[PDB]
Amino acid sequence: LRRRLKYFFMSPCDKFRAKGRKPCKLMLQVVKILVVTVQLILFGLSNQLAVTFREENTIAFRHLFLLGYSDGADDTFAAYTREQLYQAIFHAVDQYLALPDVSLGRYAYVRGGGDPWTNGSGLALCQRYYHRGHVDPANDTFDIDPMVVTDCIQVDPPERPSYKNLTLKFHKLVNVTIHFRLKTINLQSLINNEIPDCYTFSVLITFDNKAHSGRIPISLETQAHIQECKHPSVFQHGDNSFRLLFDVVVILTCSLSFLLCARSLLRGFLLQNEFVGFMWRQLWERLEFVNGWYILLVTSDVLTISGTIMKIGIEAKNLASYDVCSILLGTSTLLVWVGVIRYLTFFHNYNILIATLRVALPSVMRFCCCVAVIYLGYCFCGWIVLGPYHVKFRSLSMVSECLFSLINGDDMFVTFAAMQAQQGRSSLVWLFSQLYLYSFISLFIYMVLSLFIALITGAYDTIKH
Amino acid sequence: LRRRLKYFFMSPCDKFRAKGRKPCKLMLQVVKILVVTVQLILFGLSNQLAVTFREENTIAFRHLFLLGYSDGADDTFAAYTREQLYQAIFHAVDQYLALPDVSLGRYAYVRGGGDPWTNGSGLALCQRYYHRGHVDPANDTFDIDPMVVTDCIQVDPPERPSYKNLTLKFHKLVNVTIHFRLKTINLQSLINNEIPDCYTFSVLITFDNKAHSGRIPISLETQAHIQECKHPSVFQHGDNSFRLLFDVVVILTCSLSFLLCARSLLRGFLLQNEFVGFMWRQLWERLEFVNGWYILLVTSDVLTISGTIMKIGIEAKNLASYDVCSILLGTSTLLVWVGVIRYLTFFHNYNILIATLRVALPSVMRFCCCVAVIYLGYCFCGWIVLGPYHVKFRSLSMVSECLFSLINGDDMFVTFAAMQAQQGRSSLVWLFSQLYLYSFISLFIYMVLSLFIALITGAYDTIKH
Amino acid sequence: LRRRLKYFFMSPCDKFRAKGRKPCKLMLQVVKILVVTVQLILFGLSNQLAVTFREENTIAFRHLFLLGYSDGADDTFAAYTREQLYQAIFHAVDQYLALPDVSLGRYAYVRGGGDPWTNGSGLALCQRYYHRGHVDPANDTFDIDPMVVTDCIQVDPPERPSYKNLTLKFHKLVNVTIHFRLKTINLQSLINNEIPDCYTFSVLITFDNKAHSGRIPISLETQAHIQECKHPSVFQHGDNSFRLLFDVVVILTCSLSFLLCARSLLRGFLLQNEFVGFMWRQLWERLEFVNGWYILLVTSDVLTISGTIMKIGIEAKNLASYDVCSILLGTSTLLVWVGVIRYLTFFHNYNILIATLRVALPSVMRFCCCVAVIYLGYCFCGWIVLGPYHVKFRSLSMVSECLFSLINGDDMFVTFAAMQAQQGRSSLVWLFSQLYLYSFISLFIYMVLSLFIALITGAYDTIKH
Amino acid sequence: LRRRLKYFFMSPCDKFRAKGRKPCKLMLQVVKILVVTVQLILFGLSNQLAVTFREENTIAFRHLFLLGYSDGADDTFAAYTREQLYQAIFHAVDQYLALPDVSLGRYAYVRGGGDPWTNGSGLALCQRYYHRGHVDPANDTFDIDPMVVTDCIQVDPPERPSYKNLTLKFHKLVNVTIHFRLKTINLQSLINNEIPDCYTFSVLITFDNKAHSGRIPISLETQAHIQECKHPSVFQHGDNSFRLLFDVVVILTCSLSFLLCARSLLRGFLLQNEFVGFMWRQLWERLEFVNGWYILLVTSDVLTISGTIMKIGIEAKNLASYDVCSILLGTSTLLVWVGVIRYLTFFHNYNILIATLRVALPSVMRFCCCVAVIYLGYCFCGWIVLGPYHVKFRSLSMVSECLFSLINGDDMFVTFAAMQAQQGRSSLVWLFSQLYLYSFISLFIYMVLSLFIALITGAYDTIKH
Ligand SMILES: CN(C)S(=O)(=O)c1ccc(S(=O)(=O)Nc2cccc(Cl)c2N2CCCCC2)cc1
Ligand SMILES: CN(C)S(=O)(=O)c1ccc(S(=O)(=O)Nc2cccc(Cl)c2N2CCCCC2)cc1
Ligand SMILES: CN(C)S(=O)(=O)c1ccc(S(=O)(=O)Nc2cccc(Cl)c2N2CCCCC2)cc1
Ligand SMILES: CN(C)S(=O)(=O)c1ccc(S(=O)(=O)Nc2cccc(Cl)c2N2CCCCC2)cc1
Repeated sequence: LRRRLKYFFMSPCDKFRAKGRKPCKLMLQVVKILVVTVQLILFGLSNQLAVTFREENTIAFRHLFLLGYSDGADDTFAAYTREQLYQAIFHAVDQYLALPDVSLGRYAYVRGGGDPWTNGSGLALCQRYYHRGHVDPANDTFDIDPMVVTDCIQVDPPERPSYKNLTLKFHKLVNVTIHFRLKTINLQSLINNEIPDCYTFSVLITFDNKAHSGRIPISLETQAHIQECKHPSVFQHGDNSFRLLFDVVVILTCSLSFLLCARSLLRGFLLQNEFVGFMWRQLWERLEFVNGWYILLVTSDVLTISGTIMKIGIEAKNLASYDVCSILLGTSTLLVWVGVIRYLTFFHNYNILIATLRVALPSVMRFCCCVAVIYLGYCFCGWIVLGPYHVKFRSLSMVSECLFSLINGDDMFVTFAAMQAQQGRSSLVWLFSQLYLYSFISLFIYMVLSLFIALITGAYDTIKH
Repeated sequence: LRRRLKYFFMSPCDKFRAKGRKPCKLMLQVVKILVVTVQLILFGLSNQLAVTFREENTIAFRHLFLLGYSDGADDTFAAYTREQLYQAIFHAVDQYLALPDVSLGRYAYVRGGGDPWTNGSGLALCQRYYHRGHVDPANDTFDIDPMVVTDCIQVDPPERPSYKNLTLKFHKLVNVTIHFRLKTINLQSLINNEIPDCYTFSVLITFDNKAHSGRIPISLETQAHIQECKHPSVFQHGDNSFRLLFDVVVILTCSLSFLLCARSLLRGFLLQNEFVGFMWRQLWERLEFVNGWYILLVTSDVLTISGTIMKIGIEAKNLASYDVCSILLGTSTLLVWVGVIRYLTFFHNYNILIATLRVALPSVMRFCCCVAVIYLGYCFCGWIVLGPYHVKFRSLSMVSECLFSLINGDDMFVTFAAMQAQQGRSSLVWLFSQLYLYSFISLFIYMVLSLFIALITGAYDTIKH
Repeated sequence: LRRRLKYFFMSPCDKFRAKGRKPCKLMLQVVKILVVTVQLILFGLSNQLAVTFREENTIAFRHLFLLGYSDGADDTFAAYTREQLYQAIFHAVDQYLALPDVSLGRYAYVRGGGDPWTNGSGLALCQRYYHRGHVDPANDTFDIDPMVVTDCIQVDPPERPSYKNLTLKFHKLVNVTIHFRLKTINLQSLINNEIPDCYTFSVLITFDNKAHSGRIPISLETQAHIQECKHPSVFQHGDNSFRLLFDVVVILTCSLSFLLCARSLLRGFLLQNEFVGFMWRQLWERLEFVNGWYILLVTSDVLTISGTIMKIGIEAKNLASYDVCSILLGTSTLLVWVGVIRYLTFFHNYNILIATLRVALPSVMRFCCCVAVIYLGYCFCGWIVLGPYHVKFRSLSMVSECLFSLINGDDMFVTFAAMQAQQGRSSLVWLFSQLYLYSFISLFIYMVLSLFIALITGAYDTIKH
Repeated sequence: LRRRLKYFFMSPCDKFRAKGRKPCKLMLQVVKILVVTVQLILFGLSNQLAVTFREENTIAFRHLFLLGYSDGADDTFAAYTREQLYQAIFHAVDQYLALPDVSLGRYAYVRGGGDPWTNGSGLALCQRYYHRGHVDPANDTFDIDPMVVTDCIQVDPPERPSYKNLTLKFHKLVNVTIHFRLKTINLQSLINNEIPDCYTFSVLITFDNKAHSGRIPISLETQAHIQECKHPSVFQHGDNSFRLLFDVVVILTCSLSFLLCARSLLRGFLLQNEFVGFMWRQLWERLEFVNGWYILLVTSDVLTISGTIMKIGIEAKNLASYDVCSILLGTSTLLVWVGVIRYLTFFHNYNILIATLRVALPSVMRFCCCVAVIYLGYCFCGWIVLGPYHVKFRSLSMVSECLFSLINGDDMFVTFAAMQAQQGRSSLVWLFSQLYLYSFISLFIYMVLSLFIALITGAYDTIKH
């Protein structure tokens, strides 16, 4: 029983010395490191193809339909005169009508079946304005009914083998939007021997006048919908037997690993039950009886199996979720690579990181319990006060990123100098920004981070003795 | 009496064990954390609306009135020929006269009632020059009377249901300025259900020839003056009863918290007086009798109350001070979030930061007493010497920011390379910059910051034992 | 024998005290420091000339042959309409045909003798397309044979004392490439008194349609082939006797140093053999009998000799491998400068770095054995998942550089903000990027790097006592 | 005698306790801190005026005379066709001839009296080419005589109340340069009440064809020569009695401080002599008898006096050396501010920095003796090898700056990614750059800097006990 515990907690090498047992688990892990990473790279090929197709098509759409658009300046691209706005709208519609003989890609028109489009309509030109707006800055009066009324113009694609009478209602205009859909085939998914899928891009061009500030920003956004094409033909394409068989091999390897890990977990549970019965005959250690590396391994096994099933679906053309498949496979690869420290824990010369973390975690958790309220106060204050003026405080996640980078001494002078323009106008906000940044930087770089590192190194000093 | 001191210095949990007292103060603080942050976000909505309106209107004005202006290049935008200057001025005036049928926003003209404008004048075209200037570089002579004479041209807005004869006097010109005012309504303050305010933008276009260097920079600045509109009408607007009631709720919560904190402070003062009388019967500790977290809490309470009153005024349209209101509310939110460490001080496992700071503060103050004179010497020297040549040393605050960023290892190579242009011309200044930067960086990163962190970590080592 | 060991392990100064022996080895090293660095600089002159000629010629070719090309934007330079593509191609060919009377450099045409060019052809205009492509996005069908067929047009340079009928086959176009060669003489290799070499630039202009996304990027790449000119004449050029004699001097100095170092190594081997025989009469220390600074010195000697031979070949016009010669000479210079710490090892006040490294190396190796699997897991995951979306994760080496910079707190906010565009589209990938970056930064800056520095400083603390 | 030593080494406060002596030296230092800084700022005003005039005039000259010049792109501005070069040259000459009626500044022409200009010539148009050049890349031959022949065209300014026949000899052209001088008056030196000086700008426009690579960069450089104008007149200018009297006050304060410091030094020398005589009756401590703060104070006094004399000369219009005056005054201000630590040395609670440095200096010097050879090897290798390819390794000072910034973790990813272009072409150089950067960063950030900080903190630990 005590020798049973000895055997159960023995290292793999001394286990092999004891019973001449070849570490089948270790061999499975070693081959798992290679198979999971190879599968991740092979999937990454197709993921790159799909993302590249989407992004390059969006860039081509911007250059085709936005008048005067240049690379960069996706923001700071607006209309400032009525003639500029009219020219932008009419250029977008004209380029839509002239696509098939001016574009470098081959696109197909989608006749209306959806929300803005009527039957036969390919492009919907909608302007939205207040139901009743009497804006008169001269007499400081306005009688406004802020109910948005939508007025759409339907444009039919030319049939080859009205929209220019648009009055825009500038004083109460909310926004002008252009909706159309384009079908295209991802032919680049042919160097990878996968067959080309059929894509449908839903293009939305927005002329945003919600601020009513005399500046109307213009943006173009696309949504891509992948689906299989109808009875396609590729000359001597062949099969992807190798890809399918490798996916099956990865599935089987991860299944064997999962089964062995679950068997070891259940054996440890039975031994824990027997030992607690022994003690009763004669609750923070019975949990210590359990192996957390096996929890990590089973989590990684289920992640890899889910990712491989999703990838098989993607290659069989049913489920087009490249982001989900990539996230699953990448997380499983990371956990698989991390899980080899398990065989460095026994040596006591190689597990310095693991032992130091195990000792340092509670103190770090309490220190974080305090630093969290400090950090959240600073985040909320910075967000709300400096957000309208600072480009790095626009949203809460952006504020968190900026402050976390400042703690590590990144972009400090840029953060300071993004308010030199406000030094002259809103000098009070500029002075508040100075005090806020100086206080946060001093307190967190010099007082808090020092104590964090001190806790970690003190735990290391405890471990090494 | 000693048990009275025991009770007075007991933690909240042991206080509840002692007298079964529910920590009403703690409950008030907990709900205060939520109410103050929610109020800060709700105010931030309107603050964002106002700041966005101002900035976007200024950008639209720049693009409308500055000839050849593009986004970016707010600096490095100048005239270099007489024809360029004349075209810029005439384009600005022509765009002013053509606004109502070319701009995307709706603006109203303001007839003259102020400093540069006469009765009926909307735009004032003023050039300023020396009273008598005879500049003759050929004979190296000049008879100059440097009294600035102002010559203004008044332009009346077109009345719909002379300025081109401007001689500019280039050889003694000081500056040319264009003044006009525009009224507009912030209609975007309607998605927030607040009613639109009436704004008046005072636009100033400056053609600055003060350097007399053949380059005349052009800039546009605006001042926005918010006021309520006259008898406006919004169809089914409703009230902001919820906003007003939540402001009242925040006020009442902060008032209760302030009253409890002041009661505890006065009780502690009475106990201190009683104890000192006891000692006299039988001055750095009687102050220690006092709670600094209650000082922080009362400061936060008064800040929150002032901010809420100002916000109520803003929503009632009387006081338009968004920067002051935002600064008050953000500072109060930061202090409110910081004030929960007060309940982590008792545990002795969570107040590592507070104890380390309490021990480390005096040594840090003395070390700063020395490093302050070192830092100020470096700041003044850098400012005056490298200011004309370095873009990051233009002003004293900018020098302080640059040096503080250099201490944290930020923008080091950019700071070094901003003088590669001066390596060839003013090689002496380039060499001085090299020595200055190397010396400052070495001395402060390696000698001073190391001792600062050493003081803080030594105080931590004192605390943890 | 023991006094023999004393003499063999004595420092140079005490050796001179013992036998009055002038350290000829030390003198050779001292003069070697100067000769190797001077030779490296002298070679760097010619290396700079050659690299400058190549790069400036490539820039001139880009500006000459790429229509609408501006400095910068080597990427983000593409065609988006059929007319743009045709104009770019025809402009490239027209500039090729008009070079000799429009270019600022003097170039010669190379009639065809190679792969794309026929006899007499100077420029080859090749378009590549699928052998059979029936792309029809309207019916979601395609009958494709993905065998690339090449169609080349041959252009003959004008003879001074057809290509415009190009149909491009857009729907199945793979790429369009322009191949031509230009000969020129590097006249700038005359201020260095070396004679001008004759260069042949092979220019390749690519119009890449492999993505079939409606955007065709355009790039220009050149390959330079250096060779000696036929019977050139420079008036009173003179010889490079000084350069050749200095190369011979460097060779002789390094040869003497190599001979002395090998003699000392063989003497140490003989002494080790004698001592081990002594012990046998009476395996990790017999290797310690050996001097690793002499291994470093012989490696540096052979590197310097190889580099000098290659440099002599370069100046004698036979072997044009400037990159190989520069790498050899620079590595030898670095090792030569490093090799003077050998005379600081004896003092025990100056070899703190060497002793600390000697003590700290094994623990660092084991810690790296663990951190390597952690780092590789993170690298693979980041590469495959964030590569399509993040500009700093495009390739595996780029991922390694990005993560290594993040460990040192560089470009943190830029890395975080390169996904704000994906926050809206692919919010799942944006959230994964947030978690990935936060986890990696925390774990490696705060836990791993702290323990690395702790190991190094603990080894130092061991040494200093 | 021993009480004499007690008095001589007593602190100022205990000296005042001893003999009731008011610290006149301390009072002089305190007023010196203010007077020197005020003088530095007052001089910085005029220094800023002069530097601003020079730089803005150079910018105006660039925009006036360089065809197609835009802000930025001072580099990457070149000609690539013969027509571009001719148009640039002719535009420069035409703008020179049309200055007085197109420029915004008032300039005067300088008829020839110097090197390139003949009598009456204002502009010299010189082209330089090889004396005999027969460049023939077709036959791989050239008969060249590399003696530069200069051919200048003289242009006379128009007389108001030939250069277009320029043949450029492209195949053997070395460079084309345009020389002319312009006189102007710095009128901005009138808001400071200093009178305007007369400036003479020597403009040099270079068309550099030294590389013979088909790309000819174009640059403009100016040299400014300040001198007093002839009998100028400013209406009611007044005197600068205040400035002169304040300069005299600074001179007198620094003179009194210097006299007291030298008296104390000589008294200490006499006491040292007496003590050594005492010891002889009964050499590293007799130097310790001396005060280094008095050496620093006398250095600062002589620097301030020299700077004030130079500033008086500048304001009296004799010596125009603003860079020298600024460097002297700024260095003196820095030393003056540093010299107050002298009164914090006695307290033993405020001189932690000084004591730590005094203890740590020798070990730091030896560690630097080793790290210096390591750093120099890396600097030379990086310079010569990566210089032609990396933008941050172009010169030796730039290499030193880049490596020093890398040690502090600055611009790491930018330094890594400046070779992604060379990954494809010169992959060997790219791989060498990878190895070089990784090795340098690891060795210096993790091994060397750690031991440097360890030495400094160990000296602090010695001091604090
Ligand atoms: C950055 N330093 C180590 S710090 O200055 O000492 C510090 C700052 C902020 C907190 S936190 O409680 O607010 N949590 C938090 C918030 C944002 C980003 C992150 Cl990664 C964190 N983590 C810190 C590491 C453990 C996991 C949580 C704690 C310490
Ligand atoms: C940056 N390091 C910790 S440092 O190199 O050791 C150091 C530098 C400068 C001084 S200072 O006396 O001049 N004060 C000062 C000046 C500018 C910005 C700031 Cl935040 C400060 N504060 C330092 C932290 C406490 C509050 C004051 C002291 C230490
Ligand atoms: C950066 N820190 C010191 S670290 O966070 O503690 C750390 C990170 C990564 C590893 S590694 O095992 O993966 N090796 C590795 C991978 C990429 C670049 C480099 Cl230079 C290395 N070297 C680290 C220094 C010794 C030589 C190898 C180890 C420590
Ligand atoms: C940067 N760290 C502290 S370091 O990695 O430990 C280190 C790097 C380089 C040397 S050096 O001997 O080559 N001298 C040197 C060369 C360039 C710039 C500078 Cl500021 C220096 N100084 C270092 C501080 C004292 C004065 C000299 C020494 C230490």
